Amino acid sequence: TGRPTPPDMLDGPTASVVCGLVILADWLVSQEDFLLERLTSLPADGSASALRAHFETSLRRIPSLLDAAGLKPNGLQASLAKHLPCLCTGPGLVLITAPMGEGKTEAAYHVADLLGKATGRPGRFLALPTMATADQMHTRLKEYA
DNA sequence: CGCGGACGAAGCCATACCATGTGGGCTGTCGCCTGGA
Ligand SMILES: [Fe+3]
Repeated sequence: TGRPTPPDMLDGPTASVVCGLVILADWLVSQEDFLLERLTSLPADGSASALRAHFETSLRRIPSLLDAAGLKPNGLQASLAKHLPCLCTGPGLVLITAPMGEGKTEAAYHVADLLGKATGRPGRFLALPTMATADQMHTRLKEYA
């Protein structure tokens, strides 16, 4: 791995998220074939050369599984889009309370995505307490992004 | 009218097949008669 240095400190949450990372990679390469796939160029010995090679071949193509697995505006919108670009300095939360069916969605992904750029993470996630809303806005809201 | 005895009102509950070794305690026998010590 290149003999990394020791980190002077760590905290719980960091260890939790990176634990999700490690278990993710484990389950990742874990899948069956794989296994059978590369089950042809087995290492003959354990010297640094052969292990460097095998590790280097996984580095050659791991993204295979990655992509193979799939991984007139209203007043409110004008006021948030108007003044909010000054307040968007970093991580926080925006609680929006708009009338039913008025279009709170537009301001939701507008500000949500501007702030996503402010924090630097493209993907998002919406939790809805129904079932048909997922299957409807899944497409309704996908072809514009 | 004054009252005995009996019940009921709840707070409670609880994703990376296999094994056993142990012991010991109770019973009475003759050939009889003469001779010598
Ligand atoms: Fe593993």
